[PDB]
Amino acid sequence: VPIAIIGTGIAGLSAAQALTSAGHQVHLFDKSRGSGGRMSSKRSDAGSLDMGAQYFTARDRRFATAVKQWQAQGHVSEWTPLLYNFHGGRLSPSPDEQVRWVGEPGMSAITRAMRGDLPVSFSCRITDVFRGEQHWNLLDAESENHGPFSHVIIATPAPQATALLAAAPKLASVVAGVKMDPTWAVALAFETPLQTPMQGCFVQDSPLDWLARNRSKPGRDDTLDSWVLHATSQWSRQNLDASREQVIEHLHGAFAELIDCAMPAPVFSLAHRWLYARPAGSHEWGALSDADLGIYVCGDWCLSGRVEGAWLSGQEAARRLLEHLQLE
Amino acid sequence: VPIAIIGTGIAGLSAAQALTSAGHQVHLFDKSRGSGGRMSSKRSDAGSLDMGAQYFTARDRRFATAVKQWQAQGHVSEWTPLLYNFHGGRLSPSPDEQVRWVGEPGMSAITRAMRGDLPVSFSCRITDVFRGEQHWNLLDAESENHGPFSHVIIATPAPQATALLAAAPKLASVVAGVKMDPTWAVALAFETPLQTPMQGCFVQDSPLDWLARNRSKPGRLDSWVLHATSQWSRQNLDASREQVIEHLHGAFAELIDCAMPAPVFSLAHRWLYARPAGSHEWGALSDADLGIYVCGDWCLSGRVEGAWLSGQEAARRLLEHLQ
Ligand SMILES: Cc1cc2nc3c(=O)[nH]c(=O)nc-3n(C[C@H](O)[C@H](O)[C@H](O)COP(=O)(O)OP(=O)(O)OC[C@H]3O[C@@H](n4cnc5c(N)ncnc54)[C@H](O)[C@@H]3O)c2cc1C
Ligand SMILES: Cc1cc2nc3c(=O)[nH]c(=O)nc-3n(C[C@H](O)[C@H](O)[C@H](O)COP(=O)(O)OP(=O)(O)OC[C@H]3O[C@@H](n4cnc5c(N)ncnc54)[C@H](O)[C@@H]3O)c2cc1C
Ligand SMILES: NC(=O)c1ccc[n+]([C@@H]2O[C@H](COP(=O)([O-])OP(=O)(O)OC[C@H]3O[C@@H](n4cnc5c(N)ncnc54)[C@H](O)[C@@H]3O)[C@@H](O)[C@H]2O)c1
Repeated sequence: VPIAIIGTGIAGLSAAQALTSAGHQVHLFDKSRGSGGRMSSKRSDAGSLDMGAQYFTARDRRFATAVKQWQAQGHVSEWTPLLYNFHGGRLSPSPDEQVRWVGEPGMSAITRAMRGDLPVSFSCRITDVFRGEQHWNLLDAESENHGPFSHVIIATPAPQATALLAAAPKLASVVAGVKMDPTWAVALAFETPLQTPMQGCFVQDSPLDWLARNRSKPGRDDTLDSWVLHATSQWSRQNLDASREQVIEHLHGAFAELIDCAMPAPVFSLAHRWLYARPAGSHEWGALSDADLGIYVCGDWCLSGRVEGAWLSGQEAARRLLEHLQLE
Repeated sequence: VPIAIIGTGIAGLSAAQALTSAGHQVHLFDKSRGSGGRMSSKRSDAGSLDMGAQYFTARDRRFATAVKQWQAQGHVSEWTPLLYNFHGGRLSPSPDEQVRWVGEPGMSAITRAMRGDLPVSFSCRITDVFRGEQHWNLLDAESENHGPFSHVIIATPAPQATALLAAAPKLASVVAGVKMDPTWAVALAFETPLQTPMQGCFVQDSPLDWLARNRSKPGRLDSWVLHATSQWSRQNLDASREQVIEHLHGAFAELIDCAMPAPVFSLAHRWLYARPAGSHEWGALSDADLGIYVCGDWCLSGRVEGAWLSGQEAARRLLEHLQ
């Protein structure tokens, strides 16, 4: 009887890896058509786009060790863009010297490799998690039952987890208090490359706080010069219900204010709203659990709100489950 | 810019009635193909079956007037069944002078009439509720946006409300604490009427705690609706429909006091969040400054009356705040 994992972002897949390494079968669920969550890459008319996390850093040694394995396997590489800063309405080079990692050929490659051939049900939105006398069961949005499962790991943003925790109301109440902040992201592509050496920019005093040039990322070689623009959470909140076209227009404007070359009209534009982009604050929980009941909860919001945090959180959920088994 | 109401059970529709009576536009949402929620009737080979709420009492003077209005409209009538008890393993009559009401021709008639031609989006599961600087917005399970809305009323079972309250995490945490119990229901119909005078029964010491005979209701094959206890329903929460029918049919066959042949049709329905485990005294929950309101039976007594009163209270708080 396998363990159900709801969510195939890096937290859920990190838990899946740990459990399967320890000799336990899992079954993965995601409402999306594929895995990766906020690390996903989007195929588009302008090539593959990373519209969520663009890169990540690694400080914790356990996570850094995993990243170096992924690198050896060809799924991640360092990204060292020629960076600029825009502050006080002025553009300047930024000798930032920080190691940043990017999935290759796209950010989604990391989680795709973690998932491997583990059993998975995509386009399967779980709406209820409930237990009988012996086993756990999942109900999906089409009213189909899934189970039996021996345990459940919920690996979703906290607001999306609360509805799945009716069986564990003390946990549900904790999870319901975890605030996550929104982000609007925009992608623009140009038929000919912009005539600038800029490959990324940190932005202040602007609707934007970050932008990146996709062709500068390792293994990227799309004919179209695509750029991904990230709005601040404050701007995104203020504009949370703006239309996609207005968001595109405004962040395009912010980009045009800082750029150091001519910018023709884009041939493609996309906006994406992440309602629950990152946690508003940090925790040191690692995971949340009711091991006696058999329910575990994980995600970036259990720790630092970054890819590293999500991965560590999944490791911790799995560790607790495995410890409980070993003890039983 | 209208008010969004998520949930078209009697709580949501009660809120809708109060708001539209006061001249405010609404838009209704439900994940189901129709309205009524836990009062809904199931169409079947034996006529409309009330698989959910079976009858209701009207004690509160305001609700009683509403019930009298519905009666005037031909949507409800008094139900005066010959009631029994199954106690100590024996069936005996249990008379009482309690007035009970039923929708006619089915329990669903009440909410259908409340809904009328109000704007509604069915097969529309709301997954997210969020606000900009001036308006509310809804996202559904197909990733389609809905809005702008001036306010939002959530009118769902409490565990289903928690996901819709991210914008109001203090309310979400309260709502997350509300326990609701499950109920399995089974319907059986017989080609010839069972030779018993019983028309309903309160049942003890059984998987069942209630059974009712539909042809005994005003305006309605001899079909019977069986309701399992919350304990039994919990113990069997992940049983198949076929297993539940088999087991609850067996339980009915154990208590009946006349010959009972094989039924010509059977149906089962699992209500995961059938009723609140306990009582509450909230009336409604709200953050009026934010513009979000929450209602449902679980805000009061866990009965039709409680749902109706809760919707009225949510609407009243909204209307009071508009000022
Ligand atoms: C715009 C943006 C920029 C970012 N930049 C950075 C950065 O520079 N550095 C960094 O370290 N991090 C960054 N992040 C954060 C990083 O993306 C996240 O911390 C991490 O990816 C979260 O992983 P997770 O597994 O916890 O959740 P997610 O990736 O959100 O995975 C949750 C999964 O659960 C699924 N799901 C949800 N509800 C259900 C349901 N009911 N049924 C089935 N499936 C469900 C979802 O579809 C999703 O696939 C960024 C995020 C965003 C959005
Ligand atoms: C088996 C059973 C027997 C009962 N018997 C009796 C009785 O004899 N007497 C009595 O007084 N009461 C009885 N009740 C209780 C009565 O049915 C309820 O108190 C009442 O109908 C609840 O109304 P409500 O509007 O609060 O919720 P509901 O009727 O549950 O309506 C909620 C609505 O919200 C919708 N919804 C939920 N989530 C979403 C979403 N995310 N997006 C869109 N729509 C959504 C649902 O589809 C549903 O239509 C019984 C209930 C059950 C289950
Ligand atoms: N199936 C479910 O899970 C569920 C969910 C929500 C509400 N409800 C029902 O709401 C119903 C209505 O409660 P109410 O107070 O409005 O109506 P009511 O006064 O008819 O019923 C209340 C309770 O009183 C008892 N009772 C009343 N008359 C009786 C008699 N003649 N013999 C034996 N017992 C008798 C029963 O135990 C009954 O459950 C309850 O009966 C309850 O079953 C059921």
